[PDB]
Amino acid sequence: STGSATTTPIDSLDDAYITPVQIGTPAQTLNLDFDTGSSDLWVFSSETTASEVDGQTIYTPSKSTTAKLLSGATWSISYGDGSSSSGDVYTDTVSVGGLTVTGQAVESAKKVSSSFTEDSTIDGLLGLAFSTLNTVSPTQQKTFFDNAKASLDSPVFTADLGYHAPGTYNFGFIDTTAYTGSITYTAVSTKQGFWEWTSTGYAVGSGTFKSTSIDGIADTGTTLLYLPATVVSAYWAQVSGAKSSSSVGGYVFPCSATLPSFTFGVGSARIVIPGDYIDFGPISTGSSSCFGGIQSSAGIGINIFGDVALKAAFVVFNGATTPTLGFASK
Repeated sequence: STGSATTTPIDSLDDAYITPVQIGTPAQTLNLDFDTGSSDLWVFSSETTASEVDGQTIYTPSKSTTAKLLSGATWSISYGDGSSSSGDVYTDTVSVGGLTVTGQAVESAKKVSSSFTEDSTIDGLLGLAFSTLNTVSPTQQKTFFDNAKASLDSPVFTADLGYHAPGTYNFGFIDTTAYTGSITYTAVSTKQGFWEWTSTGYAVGSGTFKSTSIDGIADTGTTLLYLPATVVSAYWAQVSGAKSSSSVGGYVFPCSATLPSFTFGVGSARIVIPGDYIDFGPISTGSSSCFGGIQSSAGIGINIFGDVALKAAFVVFNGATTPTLGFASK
């Protein structure tokens, strides 16, 4: 089997991407944030504290003939950005782009933090990291991908995120029309539960490539590119007037700037992030200070190849017995 679904930016900045997901019988379609940095499929629901729902579409398990309470199971998750959610668990039928999993754990939110409430466009998350990170207790649950894997034509999924445009998540096949050149594969460590890999270096604009190992995670659920302070300083030094602002929470730059590109290495291959992908617009409405899309990972504890990086590539998440990651230009 295979599946193919379009993923759409939630706003004009590509702050996140939503993908329609069918849950239950008859189908209830929710728009979920596919997150290769976490491993829970959770949804706004009829159980979510009413004051914490503001415009989201909810899953109502009592209206699904295939929903079953997973008795005694609870979940609770906290994300890198400080947001959180928790609740109880159902199993139900879940379909993405025509690919169906029966008995998928659907984690129903009883509580969500303010950042989730305030984002009316995101109805929940669909985790695509390794199932070892799943938070369900006392019996850990599998991700949608882990459940689908054996049935797929090939044990892979791909992320093809657009810049200010829709893109695609495919399951079970590699669309050879969706990228240029070849796909370069690179080793993955699953030790921390992430799609963790080592970039071979970087360049800023038309500058020379610096060969240096940068360990980080491929994370579709993180908006920006978070890299070591040395790398980030070297980038922003090429933008007149750019500075790190403790009050804003990162590097800002004059909205009048033209940003240089940023290149990262994948083995001997190179992925080029155009400068415009690094512009996240005014820090507040009407400001001439703009927020940068490359930020320091210092104090996160890990480097994160988030959407800024991933949307410059066609990315293969290879879930073979020994997982690997592939990157192609597009």
